[PDB]
Amino acid sequence: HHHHSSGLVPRGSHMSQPSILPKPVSYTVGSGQFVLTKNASIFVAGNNVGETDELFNIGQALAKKLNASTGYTISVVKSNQPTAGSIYLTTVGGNAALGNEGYDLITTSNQVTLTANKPEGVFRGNQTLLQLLPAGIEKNTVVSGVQWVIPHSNISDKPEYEYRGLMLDVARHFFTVDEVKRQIDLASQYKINKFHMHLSDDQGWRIEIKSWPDLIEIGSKGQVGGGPGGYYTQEQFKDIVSYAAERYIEVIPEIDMPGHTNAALASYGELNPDGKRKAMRTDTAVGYSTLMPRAEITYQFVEDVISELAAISPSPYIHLGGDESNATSAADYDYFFGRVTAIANSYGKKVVGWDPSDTSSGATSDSVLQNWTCSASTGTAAKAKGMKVIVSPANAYLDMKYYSDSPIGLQWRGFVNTNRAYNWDPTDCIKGANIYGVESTLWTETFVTQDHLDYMLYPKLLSNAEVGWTARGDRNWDDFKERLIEHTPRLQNKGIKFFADPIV
Ligand SMILES: CC(=O)N[C@H]1/C(=N/OC(=O)Nc2ccccc2)O[C@H](CO)[C@H](O)[C@@H]1O
Repeated sequence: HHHHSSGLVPRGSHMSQPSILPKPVSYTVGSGQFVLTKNASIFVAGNNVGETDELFNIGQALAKKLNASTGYTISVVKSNQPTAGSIYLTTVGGNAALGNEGYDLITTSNQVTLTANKPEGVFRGNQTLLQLLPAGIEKNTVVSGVQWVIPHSNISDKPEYEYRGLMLDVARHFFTVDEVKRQIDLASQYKINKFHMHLSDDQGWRIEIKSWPDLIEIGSKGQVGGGPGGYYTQEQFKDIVSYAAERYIEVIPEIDMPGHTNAALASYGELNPDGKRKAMRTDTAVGYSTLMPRAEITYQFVEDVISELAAISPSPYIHLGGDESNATSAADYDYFFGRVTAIANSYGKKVVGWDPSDTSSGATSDSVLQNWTCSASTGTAAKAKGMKVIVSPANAYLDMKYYSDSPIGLQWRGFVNTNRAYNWDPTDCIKGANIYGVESTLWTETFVTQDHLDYMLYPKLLSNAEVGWTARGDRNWDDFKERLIEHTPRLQNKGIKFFADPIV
């Protein structure tokens, strides 16, 4: 047999017809169609009144999206007796083999029925439902001249990996609550279910800590390149968490330590050996900063930060970073990371950390390794200790330029086009591990505007999202590429300022 790899498309990027991404476990189409009309209602029914109430909220979220593009005023009804023309969302009789996020979605001429095990699965299935309707449905303003049809179809679906995440770096350049919510919303439509906020680094500190107010008064006042920076109040952070929770997205906050800490060191002189505040940094160097690993004030500082963050962050996880502590000795790093893990655990939080944090003698089997290095030796400790692993290989470093000539992005992991972001498997990064899942990391050294974020995340994130959701056996670039071409108008309709990748 004859095989080939993909080159660029001749004559430039290519960038009744559903466009499901990520690819579902099964999808068949039959004769006939459902028509969504102005008289449609969404019916919801759970196994008890509390569950029905939860489904009702999910239903209203779906109605909101449908109403924006159709111009209808679809409303939601608590009833298990849907009427012809209805969408019906239910958890009664879900197929347990599909798990928490799985669902069946069967569209007949008279009715759309989404059957899941849990409300979470209904929400994930609704993302598929939106992709079954015609291009135009994802507009934020009313679209005329499009019949709102869904082909008779049968879908069953569940994720391959439990953790399918996006990290946004808000330290290097700041992004507003509105901007963050928008990225969470867009990502949720592709079944991303985790959002990791990199809230602190050398160039900025972005979360209000009431006990150490100069982290904001001093530490938040800049960013890479000398812009004004910004921060989230604790109320704003709670609002982001709430918005994510409505999309069944867990928010994992990161306070990077003991490295990547210049903003803290610039805020409080007492965190430095000489007692003086560091000058703020607006460059892009990494690796040079460190907390004092053998001073108790360091651990008081960390405890205060963790106490306040834990109080406002419902995720069972806090990310304590641990990357590039090049001004910290191996012995001091081992000791430091063990100490801060104990602090986090005492406040009821399990610790996530970048490699080599798994090597700390103070880690537990409940700690999680975020494996970004993806070398043969990375995560040897994690594996031995039974720690879950989240992979972030080169193919998930979405801040990498698509090509040599990309106008934004870095390139220390090489270029990452839409094909490279697709053509990998989590087992490529690490062998013999309990792989919890994948996280796409959007570092922001070179991204200043919302348009920059859109350009680098789309279509790259779509590739990563499919790697997280769709089983390896059913992933195929030639297939995905053609599906992505078909999906393009939907990106445009959403107002995403995507890159029209010439490999698509
Ligand atoms: C865990 C992690 O990602 N840490 C930092 C970095 N780590 O980047 C490098 O180590 N770069 C590098 C390595 C060798 C040669 C030249 C650059 O990459 C990112 C940009 O992609 C951000 O700067 C992160 O703060």
